[PDB]
Amino acid sequence: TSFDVNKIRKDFPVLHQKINEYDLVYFDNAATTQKPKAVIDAIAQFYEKDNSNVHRGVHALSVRATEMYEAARAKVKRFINARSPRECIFVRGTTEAINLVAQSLVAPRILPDEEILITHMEHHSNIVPWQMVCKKMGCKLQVAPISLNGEVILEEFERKLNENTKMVAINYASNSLGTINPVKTMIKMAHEVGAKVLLDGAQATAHLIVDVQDLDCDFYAFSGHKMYGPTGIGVLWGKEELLNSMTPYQGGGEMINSVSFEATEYAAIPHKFEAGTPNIAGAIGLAAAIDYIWSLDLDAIAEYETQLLNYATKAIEAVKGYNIIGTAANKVPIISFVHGKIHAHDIGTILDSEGIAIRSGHHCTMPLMDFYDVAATSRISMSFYNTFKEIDYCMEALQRVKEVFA
Amino acid sequence: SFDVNKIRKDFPVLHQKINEYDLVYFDNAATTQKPKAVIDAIAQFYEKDNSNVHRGVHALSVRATEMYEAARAKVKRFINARSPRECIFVRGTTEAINLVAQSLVAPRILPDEEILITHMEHHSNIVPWQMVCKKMGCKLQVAPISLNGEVILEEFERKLNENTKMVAINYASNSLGTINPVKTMIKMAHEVGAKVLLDGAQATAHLIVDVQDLDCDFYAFSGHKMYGPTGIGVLWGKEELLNSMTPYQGGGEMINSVSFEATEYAAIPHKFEAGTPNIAGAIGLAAAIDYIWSLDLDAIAEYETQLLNYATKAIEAVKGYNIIGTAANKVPIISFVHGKIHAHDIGTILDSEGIAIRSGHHCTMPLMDFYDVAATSRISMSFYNTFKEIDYCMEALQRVKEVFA
Ligand SMILES: [Zn+2]
Ligand SMILES: [Zn+2]
Repeated sequence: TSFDVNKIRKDFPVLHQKINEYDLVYFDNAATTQKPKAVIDAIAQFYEKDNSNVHRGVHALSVRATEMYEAARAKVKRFINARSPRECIFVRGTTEAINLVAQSLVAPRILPDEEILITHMEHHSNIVPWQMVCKKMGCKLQVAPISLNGEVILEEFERKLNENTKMVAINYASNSLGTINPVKTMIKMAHEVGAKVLLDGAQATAHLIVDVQDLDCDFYAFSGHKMYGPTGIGVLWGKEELLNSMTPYQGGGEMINSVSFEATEYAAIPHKFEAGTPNIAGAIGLAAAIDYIWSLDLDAIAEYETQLLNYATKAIEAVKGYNIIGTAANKVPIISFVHGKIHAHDIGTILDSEGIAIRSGHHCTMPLMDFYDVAATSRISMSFYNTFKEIDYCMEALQRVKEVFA
Repeated sequence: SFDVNKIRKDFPVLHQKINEYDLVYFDNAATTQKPKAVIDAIAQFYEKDNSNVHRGVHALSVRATEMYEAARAKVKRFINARSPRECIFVRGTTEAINLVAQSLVAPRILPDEEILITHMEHHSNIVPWQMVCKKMGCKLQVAPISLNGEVILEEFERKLNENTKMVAINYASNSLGTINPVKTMIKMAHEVGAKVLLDGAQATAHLIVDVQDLDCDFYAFSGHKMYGPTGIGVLWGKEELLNSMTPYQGGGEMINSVSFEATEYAAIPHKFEAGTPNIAGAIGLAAAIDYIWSLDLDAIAEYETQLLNYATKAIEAVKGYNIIGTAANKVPIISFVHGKIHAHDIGTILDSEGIAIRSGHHCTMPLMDFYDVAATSRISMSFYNTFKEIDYCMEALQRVKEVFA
């Protein structure tokens, strides 16, 4: 490979520690990612130099901080190829973004004879908000099936679309399976029946170039902490005409133009959807994460992460006894797997005893676990700072897990 | 006896110039500055411990989860909650109030039933209730204030009736500085069966919070207004009430089980924390609580009262400026007006001399209407401000008078 992972790993202080006698091997990136020094420093510098509240200020630090905050929004626009920064809303995370759409677009409009369509592989954060709407409003949640290899069955997705489908909310890349779904095609199908389409981009945004104009999604949601940025910050993007037509979500300061006891007038987007003091430092840290990603080049990241995924896929199958769940043709670098006798929890615990961090559980996809007739899977989820040597060590530890239960 | 010179060394942002002038940061009611201990706690988390929390098997996840739940426990101690389970992490006071409006009040309140607030509420303790009134048909009632900036208690009591289901009241005012007699008001509200939320966004930086003694049913505050990071705040509520409320946001982490046939929700507090929480913000907030405790809130209050008294006398001695909000009990905030000079010009010219204040409506437009002004200028102080800073501010305010002589 041409990707200088040894140099890149120097940017991530957390990677250089031991877990008892063992080097940390951080293979839990789908749960959250580690941060480069550039992101940590951007947050610290904000508090050390520029901190003040944003908008409607007169003084120098407030003026500086406000332009830094709106500059972060503009960088988000460039990062996802939005038409305008006013379409880019700062939230806590993907979960809040989806709840905002569910309550501000769908709940005030959907009728009892209408439908919301999702896929079987959704994360709970792209299931529960829609279940809440259906319970209150009487509409039906429909679920498009997947095949055993972890791919959406496109013919059945199309069959579940109809003139009553008003909202389609679909996973871009799966945190459990790794599958990258053909979302541009799925969006085109959904638009043919008149539905609006939200993409859950929590995993995809760390690994692929996001272009919301090319995809033609109506909404796009992602989380900063899953893409090398701080916790507590995420983005809801939506088409301007839709966001304008939606009701506000949370109410209070900053999202109004005027408040009286006789009338309240709301602000224009994006501020319409940012109630109260925003997570100013989180937005600035997210902008630093985007700059960091761009400095590595997303094409270079994707080439290397493909090499990691291919190498680990071949290596875990060569260990013998472990079966991969999720073998789609297009994947982000995630491998879920099971053993026919050894419980997922024991795999994860024993791997951690050798410094290796994975996730063993349902990965917030309990309906997927049900589909695969398993209680849990174990999940290796990699990033561009992981290495072939780490993969080798992980496979040696998985062989020792077999030997514990020989 | 308060060693402000030593404390100021903890706040790196204070040590800079705005053009040729030392920064004088008098905008603490908008947001506060952070001590190195808080900045370092956030950086150290990302440098050493970062991982997602709960349901993890590996060392960093276990460490991060213990740190996150320990932060919740520190919040409990900080406000004297009965249990950490009652303490919910949100983005800020605004989100906390929306959560209660949507999860307690909207699913229960009937048309013509009433929500009672005071005239001095911040917009974040007005708009959520207006949203519920518009959708559910209930009625928003407003308890009046007197010209000195105090709640008129007799009229607050008069506005309470058998149909008052929710009372949401300011603890300390970001615009006036007033500290309201919330323990008495809560007793009055409970006599008619109402639940009471306290907006503690300003009070929590300046007073010892004891939710058990106040007997409020909910308490909301923001980390960034009490020396902590942005993006983190707290909703506290009585356990029995939180258990009876519907969830607010839905998704990962706040469930026990999800299927397409049935979804079972987690117990409090996790019931109300959907998706990955702001883990680093909670840890930074715990560092802010530790820092406040290291100074002692009794000592902070004594010194901040000295600052307020000194600045109140000094600005009245300048002549030409009138204080808005002269309550008997105040946090260290002075809003003021001039009869001819616009607030925007006061704030702009003060900033030209390095002095950071706020000139505007302070998210209390109905208060501005009550006082028949469009805006006020606001000095809002913290324990790292000094008498010399106050002197310089007043000299700058005299120069403003001379600009428009
Ligand atoms: Zn406002
Ligand atoms: Zn979950």
